[PDB]
Amino acid sequence: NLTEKFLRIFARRGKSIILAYDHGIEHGPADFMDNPDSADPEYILRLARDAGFDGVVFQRGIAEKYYDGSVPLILKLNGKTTLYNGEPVSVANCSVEEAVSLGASAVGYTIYPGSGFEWKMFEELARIKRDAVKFDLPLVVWSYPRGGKVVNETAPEIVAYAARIALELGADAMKIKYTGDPKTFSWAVKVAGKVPVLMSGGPKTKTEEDFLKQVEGVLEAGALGIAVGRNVWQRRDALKFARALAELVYGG
Amino acid sequence: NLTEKFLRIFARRGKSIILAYDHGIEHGPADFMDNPDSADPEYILRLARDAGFDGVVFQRGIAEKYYDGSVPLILKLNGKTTLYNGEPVSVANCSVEEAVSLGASAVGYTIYPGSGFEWKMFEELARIKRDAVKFDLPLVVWSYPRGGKVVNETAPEIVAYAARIALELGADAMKIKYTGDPKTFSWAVKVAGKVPVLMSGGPKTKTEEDFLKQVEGVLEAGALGIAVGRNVWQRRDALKFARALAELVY
Amino acid sequence: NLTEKFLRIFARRGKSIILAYDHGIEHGPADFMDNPDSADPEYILRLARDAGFDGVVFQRGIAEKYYDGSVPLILKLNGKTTLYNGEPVSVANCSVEEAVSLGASAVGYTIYPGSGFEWKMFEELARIKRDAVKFDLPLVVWSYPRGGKVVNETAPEIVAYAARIALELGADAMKIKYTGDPKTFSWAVKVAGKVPVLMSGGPKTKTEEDFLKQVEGVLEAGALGIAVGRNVWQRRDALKFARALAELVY
Amino acid sequence: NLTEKFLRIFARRGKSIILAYDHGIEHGPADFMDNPDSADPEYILRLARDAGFDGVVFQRGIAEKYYDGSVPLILKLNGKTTLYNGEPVSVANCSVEEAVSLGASAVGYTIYPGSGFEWKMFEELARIKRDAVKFDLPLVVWSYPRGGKVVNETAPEIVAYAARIALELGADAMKIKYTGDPKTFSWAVKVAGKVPVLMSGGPKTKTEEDFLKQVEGVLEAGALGIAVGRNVWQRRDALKFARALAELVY
Amino acid sequence: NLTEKFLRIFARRGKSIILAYDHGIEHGPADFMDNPDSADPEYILRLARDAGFDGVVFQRGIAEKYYDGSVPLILKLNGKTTLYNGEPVSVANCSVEEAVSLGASAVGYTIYPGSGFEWKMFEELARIKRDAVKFDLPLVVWSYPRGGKVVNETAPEIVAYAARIALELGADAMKIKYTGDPKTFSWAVKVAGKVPVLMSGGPKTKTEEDFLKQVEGVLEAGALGIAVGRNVWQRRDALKFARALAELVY
Repeated sequence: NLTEKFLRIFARRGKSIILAYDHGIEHGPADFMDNPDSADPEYILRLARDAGFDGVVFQRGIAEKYYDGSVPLILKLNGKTTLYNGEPVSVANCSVEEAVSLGASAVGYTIYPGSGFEWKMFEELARIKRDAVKFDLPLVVWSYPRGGKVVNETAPEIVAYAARIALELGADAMKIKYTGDPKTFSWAVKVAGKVPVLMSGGPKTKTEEDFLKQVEGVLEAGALGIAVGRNVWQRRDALKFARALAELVYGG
Repeated sequence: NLTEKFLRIFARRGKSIILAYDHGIEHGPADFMDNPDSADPEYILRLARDAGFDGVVFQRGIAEKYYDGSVPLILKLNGKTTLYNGEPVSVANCSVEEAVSLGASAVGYTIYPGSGFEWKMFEELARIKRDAVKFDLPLVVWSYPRGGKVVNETAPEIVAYAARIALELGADAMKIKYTGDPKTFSWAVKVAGKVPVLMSGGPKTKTEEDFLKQVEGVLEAGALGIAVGRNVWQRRDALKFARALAELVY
Repeated sequence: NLTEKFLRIFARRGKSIILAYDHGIEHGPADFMDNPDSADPEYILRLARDAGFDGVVFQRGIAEKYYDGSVPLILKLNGKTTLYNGEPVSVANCSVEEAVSLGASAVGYTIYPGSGFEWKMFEELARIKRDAVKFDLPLVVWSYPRGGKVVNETAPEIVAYAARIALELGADAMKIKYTGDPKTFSWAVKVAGKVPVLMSGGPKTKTEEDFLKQVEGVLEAGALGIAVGRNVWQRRDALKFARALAELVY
Repeated sequence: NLTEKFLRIFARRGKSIILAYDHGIEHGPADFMDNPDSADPEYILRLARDAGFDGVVFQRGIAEKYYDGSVPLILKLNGKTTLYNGEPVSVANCSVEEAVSLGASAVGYTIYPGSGFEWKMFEELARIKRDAVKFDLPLVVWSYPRGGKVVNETAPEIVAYAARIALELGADAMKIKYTGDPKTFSWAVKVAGKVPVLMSGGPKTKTEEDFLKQVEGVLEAGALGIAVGRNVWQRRDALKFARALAELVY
Repeated sequence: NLTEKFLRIFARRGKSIILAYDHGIEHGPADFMDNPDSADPEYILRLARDAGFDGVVFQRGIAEKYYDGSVPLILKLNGKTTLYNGEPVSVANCSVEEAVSLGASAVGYTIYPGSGFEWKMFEELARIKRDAVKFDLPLVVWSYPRGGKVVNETAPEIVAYAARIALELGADAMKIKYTGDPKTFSWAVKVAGKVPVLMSGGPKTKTEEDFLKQVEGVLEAGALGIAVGRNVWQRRDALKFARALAELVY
């Protein structure tokens, strides 16, 4: 049972905080400027360890050059850029077998339900899923409806659709966007059934209290925890705020 | 003879009812709200068992997390969403070999004849058919003409085309849309020849009686039975209505 | 020499009549209504045997469910529908190895020279040809220029091009459309060289004598014979007319 | 060194004349009418033999049915038609391994640099080149920039780009269009380096003297020789003229 | 550690100069006219060794026909032409296994982040990276954002994105465009982390001092060095200027 394996490694305290760090390919380095140490993967590993978080998310190149075994790794297999203008598509740049060789405890893959290329990602995810089972690595699916008929990615019905597709296609855990309130988010959590749900972090909020309030709602809705990037490492008080998130999530 | 195998497993009584549950990927969970337990695959397996139905249809993810061997399983290999806007296409997210491993007694695959991508699904179906034969699992084809010159999906000439194509491509059983009357639907059943036909369920009808009359016509036309989803599990009286169907079909 | 094998099996008397029955996927069942028994493949095999024809053409599904070894079989590997609107393309839904398993004495494949997808069909034919040689099954190519710059499919120069392409790509026998006169059709036959040419039957003619006169012209032009579908099985005097064709051709 | 092998087989006298005969697929049979024997591949082999030429170029189908080992063979692996209207593309209809079995001493492949599909042919050529090395058969590249920014294909800078691309991708010999003058053609020859260059024949010229003048310029420019089709076999005095070309070139 | 192997072979003195020579396919031979010996790969090898440079970059054809082991070789696996008008895409014409056979010490591959085909190059780069690791050959990525939202290829934010992408995808070393000042270029170097950066050379500058000042900025920003093509071999004083570059960099 790969969901059970995921919970043992990444949620030993009953809830989970993952520090996401695929931003270098997805958005590029501009956002690293507010807190420049954030461009150094070594800083990121130290932050996760010092805040007592459960894991980090790296692309293959960062894992090969920097990963040191100090915190559990989710190897994010696909990536795309914001420079791209076509229908949303993100293809694998790494195999599951290679992810095992790089020290990963799980693999990650993004889908964009609704995209004109939704079929390309479903076809490839099928091969990745089959390999994840073969190598006994849990599959974490980032489910982000985008393209086609999608006009509001945080609409209650779109987030609940995101959650259900990830379950149907074989995710062992998933990452989805927050709706902005615990009632509607609790429906997304419910339709995901046995597969745990992590809140996607998002752009840096206006105040720390805005983000902590969103986290409180996610937990109230029955989610497993958060996968946070910018709202930790883009802050100059990254470590102090990370430790406040830990107390909210693990203590609450 | 995989048609004979299909009939032994899914139609021991001479007719068949399958509980379809691929909705979560195909349409998303919005329809689960009317009867909120319908979002729970465990609740769906109990309903099939308790109503005395022949089978359930799950995608790979639901089968892996929830299937427990209690009712025969058709593993639906491909899936698409209603968020998608392009030419109709649905690709396999699971192999026949993996279906066998998940406890399947048959495999399912949707084609959309007429689509700009009709070739992509015929190409994949060729591989799935070869594997279904190799692993001795019957192939059930959902045949839904869509795109291209198709305007009315329930027109008699379109449903008959859907049925003939499924036979020509190697289906051991098929699922097609009802025409709305037994005479035209009997032509589709005829052109399917030795391959049995199941009626696709469709959106929840205005009354329970509206659906019962549809099923009556389907049986009069010589079809094997029904593959029903929403017209059972979207109802708050799901089990009661499911037992009325069983009495009708069997 | 796979042409020699083809002639031994399908042209023992020196000329050939093949009964074509891929119409269920290519056009759908609409035309079967004229002579309803034509929707039953069992009836098709009976017609072929009782007229003394040389072979039949089936898709994999039909061959799997109905072929009984009583008349030599050409297994048609690709198929498309008329519901499709894109640039013309037809992909294989069956392999040569599977055709051998179903009892085929030859395999068939359609190309559409000029299509925006002409590359896709040439790439797949290459794989099929290689397999046909490996399994020692003659390859019969239906050569139907369509799409791109093709405006009149029965123009003398288009039919000659169709014939030559089939030869160049490795056809062991071919099937092309009639130009409507023996002089221009004799040029298509000449440019096909050592590869024998079968006339494509086409839509049902206004009278039986119109079709017989086409056949007379085809034989005058030096063609091996005819692959006929509708002009036999769409008629209620199917057997009687089939015997008249056998009289003329043999 | 596959260039040295190519020269030993196809240029024993120091220069080369290759009789090209892929016209049947590339342009169709219309041009065979002037000298009707040109439609017959046997006549082509006799002509190359009687004239003392170095080789012939056949597609796989012609080689399989007609090639008799009497003159060295280049097997042209890819082919497209003039009926096709999309971005220029020509895919392989035969493998290198199959070419070896059919008696080829070399393989041929066309690229269209600048095409929207240039990537598709470069991707396939990589596979063909790897196999050419594996089977020890020289690779002859027909380099014909077409599509994209290309307008006039005989412009000096386009023909030089054509020659350089063929060298860079791994050609052991190449075939390119003439610029119409020896000075610009010699720059194409220079940037091709160690890889020898054959002039592409082109449409039949107004007079025999026009063609002979072109050949004189190609030789002055330092090319290896010519790959001639129409300008030999489209003539009623084909053998007489072919013998005059032999006297000039050798 | 393949970065360490790259540094040992191509940067033994602590900084690196590579002589790039994929121009023949990427741009064509027009530029070779200014200094005509530049069309001859033997001249390019002699130039790199006489100037004391660390390496040369060749496509497969040039390496097969001309490489002699005299200077370390980076085999550039993909290539496209300027004749092409679509969304930027460049596909492999050679495998890592073949590059090993041709004497390569590293392999090169270009990506165009932002292109409508960015996925096609990421998917291929995945297989190349896997093979680079298997055969123990460093992977050098040319990262040139182009297409999509990219409108200024030398903007600070774009060159930093180029560098970061190459790190994320598995490059052991990278080549990117200069921003025009050392402060913004040092941010690109920083975000590349442990992966060394080479400056892409570009079109011939108006003066030698314009290029020398760029190279001075590059070194000030902390880059490993330069991969120069035109700004050396397009000059009539190629060797003199190459020796001045070496004095500055080493």
